[PDB]
Amino acid sequence: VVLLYSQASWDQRSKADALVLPFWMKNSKAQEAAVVDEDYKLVYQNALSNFSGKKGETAFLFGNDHTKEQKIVLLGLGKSEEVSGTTVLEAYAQATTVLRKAKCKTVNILFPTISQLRFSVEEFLTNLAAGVLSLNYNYPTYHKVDTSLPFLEKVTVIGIVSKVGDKIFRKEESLFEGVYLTRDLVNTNADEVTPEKLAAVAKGLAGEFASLDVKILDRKAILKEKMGLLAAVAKGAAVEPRFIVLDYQGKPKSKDRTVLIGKGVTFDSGGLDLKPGKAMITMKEDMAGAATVLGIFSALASLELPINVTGIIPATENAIGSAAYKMGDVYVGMTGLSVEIGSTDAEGRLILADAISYALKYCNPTRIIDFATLTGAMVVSLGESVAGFFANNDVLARDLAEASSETGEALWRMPLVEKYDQALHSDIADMKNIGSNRAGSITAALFLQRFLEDNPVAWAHLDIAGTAYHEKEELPYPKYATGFGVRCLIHYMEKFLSK
Ligand SMILES: CC(C)C[C@H](N)C(=O)O
Ligand SMILES: [Cl-]
Ligand SMILES: [Cl-]
Ligand code: NA
Ligand code: NA
Ligand code: NA
Ligand code: NA
Ligand SMILES: [Zn+2]
Ligand SMILES: [Zn+2]
Repeated sequence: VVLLYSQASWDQRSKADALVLPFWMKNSKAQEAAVVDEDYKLVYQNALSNFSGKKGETAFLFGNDHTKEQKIVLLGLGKSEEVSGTTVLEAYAQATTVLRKAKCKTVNILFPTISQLRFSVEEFLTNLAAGVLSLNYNYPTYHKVDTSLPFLEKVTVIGIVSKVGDKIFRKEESLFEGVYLTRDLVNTNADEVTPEKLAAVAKGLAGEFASLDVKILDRKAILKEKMGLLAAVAKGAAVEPRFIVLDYQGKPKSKDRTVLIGKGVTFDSGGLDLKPGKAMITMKEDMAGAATVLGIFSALASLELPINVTGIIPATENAIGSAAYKMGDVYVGMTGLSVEIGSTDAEGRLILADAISYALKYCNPTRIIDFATLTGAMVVSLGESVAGFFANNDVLARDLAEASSETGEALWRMPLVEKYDQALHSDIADMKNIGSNRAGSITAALFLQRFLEDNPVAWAHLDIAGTAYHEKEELPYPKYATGFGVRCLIHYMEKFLSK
């Protein structure tokens, strides 16, 4: 688990497989960002003609008898006056991939000189650490013979004092243990990550942390609470649903309580409104909202933030079969709101609705933040690298946007358009579960908002349908499950709730 170390002296550093040298780009030419031993400079002179120091650019070369490390990566950081946290995070993520592909296990990273820049050492180190940790991850693999890329085992940052660097490193490492859990849960087979498995994961977290308690509802208990929207989605499933409540009481004397809700559809066939095969292929990802809540709670308990947080995960497959809930029928949530089914493939908002009602009935929330791979319309709206979110509270939205900016997990607020609430109109129910216009992400958000039933709680909804899972690898995330949102929300809670 411990990966990153600080080392003050360049001269007293230990041998490592690789050395990462930082460069700026100055007038389209590579420019050393730190003081480099002139013997090392001669070694990579050959490589400078095709390396200009553009951000994330790398050049790989071998050392010689005059260098300690026998592999050398030149890493571009871009223009020095334009250096940013996302630039640093993405550059060291890129270097991590290069190092691992070169089969390196130990790395020395020379820290640049940034004293002349308004960019702080703390911010640089935080993003260096996050970029390395993000791409030092392996998604699960099942090959008959293990084929996975080797991990980096030790990464030493040269030129910083242990006091400043190590506190940052250990914090990011504990946070990324939660990120990795999220990624593992999303990546793993849907036949393995069932609703029961999600409950077992939550029970294991509660077992591990004295600060965490858990409550698990099976199908019978879901029906006893009258959560008929979750029960309807689960009706046809061949595995039993679960409703999972995690409680972290880090500030028992405060009434301030954050409720996190994660959509846990462990496989989404679409139901009777069956998805086309090519649309169904990745649908083990449809529980990424739930996995995000679990990963946040892992980091929350490890970091021991002094705040109160409750996690709520409705979990079920959305199956097709003889007992599947019906197109055109009306189902009723636990407070009596009725929902006419326009599409069984709009099932996530149903189970979130009962979870929201549950939160308001039992958890006295100050704010509710939900996470869901909710709509295809969101991927059309904002693509795979920016997640849209909705919020009924401008402070909450501004805070989440600031946390997004500072962690590099890109969010973009979208509007809760009042004119589109009528798009959910039903003649026979409080609402339909799909809107009559084309703005599917907005009407899905407006649907969730109904379940606040005019309670004044602050609420934000993150539609991670695009960012949760990448079929094409894109910085700063691995291929497939990204873990998007875990880092952003831990930073939000630490910065805006815990002080
Ligand atoms: C026009 C499209 C929505 C058609 C789709 N196959 C459906 O009937 O649900
Ligand atoms: Cl169809
Ligand atoms: Cl708030
Ligand atoms: Na680990
Ligand atoms: Na516990
Ligand atoms: Na359809
Ligand atoms: Na995606
Ligand atoms: Zn669906
Ligand atoms: Zn779904």
